[PDB]
Amino acid sequence: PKPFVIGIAGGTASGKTTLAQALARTLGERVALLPMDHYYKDLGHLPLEERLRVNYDHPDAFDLALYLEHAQALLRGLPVEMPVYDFRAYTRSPRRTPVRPAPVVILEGILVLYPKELRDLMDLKVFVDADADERFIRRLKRDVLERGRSLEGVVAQYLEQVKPMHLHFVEPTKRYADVIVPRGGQNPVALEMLAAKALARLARMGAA
Amino acid sequence: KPFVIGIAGGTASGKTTLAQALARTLGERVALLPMDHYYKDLGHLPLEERLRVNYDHPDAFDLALYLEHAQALLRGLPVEMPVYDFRAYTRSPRRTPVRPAPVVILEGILVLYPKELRDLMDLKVFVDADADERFIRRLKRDVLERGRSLEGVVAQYLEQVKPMHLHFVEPTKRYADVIVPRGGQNPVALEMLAAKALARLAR
Ligand SMILES: Nc1ccn([C@@H]2O[C@H](CO)[C@@H](O)[C@H]2O)c(=O)n1
Ligand SMILES: Nc1ccn([C@@H]2O[C@H](CO)[C@@H](O)[C@H]2O)c(=O)n1
Repeated sequence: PKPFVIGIAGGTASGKTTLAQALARTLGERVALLPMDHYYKDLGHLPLEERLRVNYDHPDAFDLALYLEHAQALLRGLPVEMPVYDFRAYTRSPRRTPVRPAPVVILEGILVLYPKELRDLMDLKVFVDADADERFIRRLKRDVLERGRSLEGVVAQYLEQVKPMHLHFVEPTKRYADVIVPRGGQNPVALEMLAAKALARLARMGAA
Repeated sequence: KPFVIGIAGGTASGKTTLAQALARTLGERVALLPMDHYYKDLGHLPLEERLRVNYDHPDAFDLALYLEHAQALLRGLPVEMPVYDFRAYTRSPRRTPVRPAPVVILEGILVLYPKELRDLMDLKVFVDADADERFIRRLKRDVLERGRSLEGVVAQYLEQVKPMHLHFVEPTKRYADVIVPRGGQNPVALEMLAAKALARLAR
């Protein structure tokens, strides 16, 4: 049948990635996860200095056409070759990774609830919430330890782009969520609840 | 042991209608105890004094009786629930029976405030809605159902309801496992709470 389509959005470092991955792990082979943060437009032909200036928190930085195409293919029972973005080099990497069709599809990303075309594919819409100061702390650690950023560059990107875009584009999408999940990285009860809903949907698919 | 769900939120947040809708959905599988019917019996005080009482402070509630009844429901016993009269500012001399059930719902603005109540819950829900929208619903309900004047609602809201919401209610949101918006009309959140309750029922 139709998969269960779950959209999970939230600000940067809100716990949304960890929650989606945990749900994916709880369901095993019955889930396909498509992270929108790997779908930035391929601007690899542009010099680094130009890629450094792009605002990666504005909707137009994303290859929405491709993301939507992949989600639609998964919905038809077809596999897709998912792009992989290189946060260190600031470009779409040459690597790709296959994603197998499954009865539950999870679309996760800071802006997955922004485009009506994406929201119209979703059966369940989740927004993962956490205060900006706590998210900034996790973002700063993530950037310095995994993405080769300096503390100074993180502060500048955050104040000049991440925060303004979060207030203008990300936070208002919270109004479209069916449920809001706090403590996304460590919330066993909320995880069990999302899992129970998906399991009821899966049981519906096999029963007749 | 019955599955216990606590559902808090500000006044007119939609928590009451969400709590009642879950109950309909699960039929007799649910026993519901609204904490707003548990205000302390202050019938001995003069009317004028009762009108000035702050009904949004935790100490206005008869927590001892509420806790007592929650425990009795958990041991599989029925309880005699008090009924509060919002027009008369008084606990009714008559009570109403609540039968035990495998799912118990505790709902109220301050149900997540006492640790004693929180420790009893398997799932904690906070129903969120902005204060301006809640005030709109609170003003309408008070005038049409509780004999309040518009001026009376405004004074009670600014002098007590709002300050207590900011001081006691809103901070309890940090104890919730899930936050539910548009609690008065949220089909998906309802189906999801029901799905979790049925799973715990099967065990
Ligand atoms: N080249 C890039 C591309 C994206 N990002 C950050 O990734 C976050 C969304 O996952 C976004 O918040 C965005 O700031 C980044 O830091 N550098
Ligand atoms: N005699 C009373 C007792 C309670 N209340 C209001 O009931 C709300 C909680 O349901 C609380 O917000 C409280 O203000 C009221 O208006 N008058």
